[PDB]
Amino acid sequence: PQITLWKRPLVTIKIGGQLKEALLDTGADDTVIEEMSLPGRWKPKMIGGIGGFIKVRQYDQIIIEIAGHKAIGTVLVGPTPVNIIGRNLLTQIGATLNF
Amino acid sequence: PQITLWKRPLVTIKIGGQLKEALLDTGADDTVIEEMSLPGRWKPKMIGGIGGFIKVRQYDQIIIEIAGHKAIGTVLVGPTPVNIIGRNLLTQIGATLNF
Ligand SMILES: COc1ccc(S(=O)(=O)N(CC(C)C)C[C@@H](O)[C@H](C[C@]23C[C@H]4C[C@H](C[C@H](C4)C2)C3)NC(=O)O[C@H]2CO[C@H]3OCCC[C@H]32)cc1
Ligand SMILES: [Cl-]
Ligand SMILES: [Cl-]
Ligand code: NA
Ligand code: NA
Ligand code: NA
Repeated sequence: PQITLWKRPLVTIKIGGQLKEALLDTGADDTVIEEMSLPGRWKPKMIGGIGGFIKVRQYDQIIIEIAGHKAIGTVLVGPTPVNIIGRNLLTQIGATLNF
Repeated sequence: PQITLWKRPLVTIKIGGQLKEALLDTGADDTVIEEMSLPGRWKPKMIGGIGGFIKVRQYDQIIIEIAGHKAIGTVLVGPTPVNIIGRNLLTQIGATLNF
């Protein structure tokens, strides 16, 4: 699809068996999901944006379905009010910014 | 252009006659630029980033060129890890997300 930017670019995702709403975010290097359990190994990470940093858990090799398109990659889990699909997974679904 | 997301989508902007680098950020509602001098009056705004809430200076109706495309709109001035072009100006330059 072609998604307009008149509104936040929100899509449905599936991760860890759960359906969630997430923001397609070209400004995010990495994907950041609100607190949830994921299987496997993880390690701590700090990520920074406006207002400073948050601590997250980094899970590698996690599959996400994004608006119907499957992708695999690293997923960060931590205290965000909105799920963020970052560039590491946007590339895998072929997303581009066009103007 | 059609911009892929394997690297950060950085562009050159021109504001106040000065060239700056900025990130095209579909996860940003607003445009936020590092401390600089702009004309006219400003109004207060609180924005909530991943790390918390910060105060910025809101300048309305500012002339800004983004990757060669002319825009005139609101610019927030304050401490950001990188200059970000948010949806208020991405819509002026005609940007969409596509996959
Ligand atoms: C290394 O990988 C990472 C490291 C950092 C992040 S980041 O911090 O989230 N950020 C990175 C940017 C700031 C370089 C993505 C950005 O797109 C956020 C995204 C985000 C994501 C959720 C929901 C909201 C509030 C915050 C949490 C930040 C928008 N937007 C935002 O700061 O926007 C403000 C401007 O205009 C206003 O709109 C409304 C929100 C505040 C400002 C993500 C992955
Ligand atoms: Cl990855
Ligand atoms: Cl590609
Ligand atoms: Na893993
Ligand atoms: Na000033
Ligand atoms: Na003004």
